[PDB]
Amino acid sequence: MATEPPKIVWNEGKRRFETEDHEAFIEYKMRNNGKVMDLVHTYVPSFKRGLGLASHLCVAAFEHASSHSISIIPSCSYVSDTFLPRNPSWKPLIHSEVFKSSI
Repeated sequence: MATEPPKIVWNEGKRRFETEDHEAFIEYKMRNNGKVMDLVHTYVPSFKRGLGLASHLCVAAFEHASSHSISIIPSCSYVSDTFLPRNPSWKPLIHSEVFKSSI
């Protein structure tokens, strides 16, 4: 069901998700005492630049917060701007997209 070809590892020490390559990772921090997850820095090597993986890292933080009923703010908004209009499933977590569709 949720078997991703990539193996995105969670580093709770760095509060980050690292792909099967570990060179691509997504960071975040839980703001407001842990009510809002600030998704910080989506990165991916040359091998998987425009393969979606970078955005999947951002989505991994979505999957984490959504299931735990947490809110999110993506500084990864490169993902948010293009990807979130592509899959508007994470609006209930964040603003909506990069920044718009919000106050």
